[PDB]
Amino acid sequence: MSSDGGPVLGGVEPVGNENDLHLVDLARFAVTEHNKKANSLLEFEKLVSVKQQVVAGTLYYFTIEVKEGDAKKLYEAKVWEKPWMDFKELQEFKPVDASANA
Repeated sequence: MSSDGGPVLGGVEPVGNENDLHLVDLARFAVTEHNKKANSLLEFEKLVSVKQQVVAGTLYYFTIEVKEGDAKKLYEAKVWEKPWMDFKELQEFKPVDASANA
């Protein structure tokens, strides 16, 4: 006995458990989509975790790791899907190699 209101009450929530086929789909999708317009470049190894943010839709910060060429690191796969209209579109899945501040 325990239930009241949706399992949502905030934003930026940590998650993971590849057990969620959907979650992985996003990360695995990124590498794919990317390999499409990039004719491939790296080799996805697996998924570490994934977050979720609420805004103009449904955002998820996937933190997977892939071995690029002769290297290995983690790429932040960010996807934006919409249930109200069952949609989705890869935003970018990379460790974001850039440093700035203003």
